[PDB]
Amino acid sequence: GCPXDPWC
Repeated sequence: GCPXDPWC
C-alpha cells in the first residue's frame, strides 16, 4: 500500500 495509508 502507501506510507501512512495502507488502505490507499
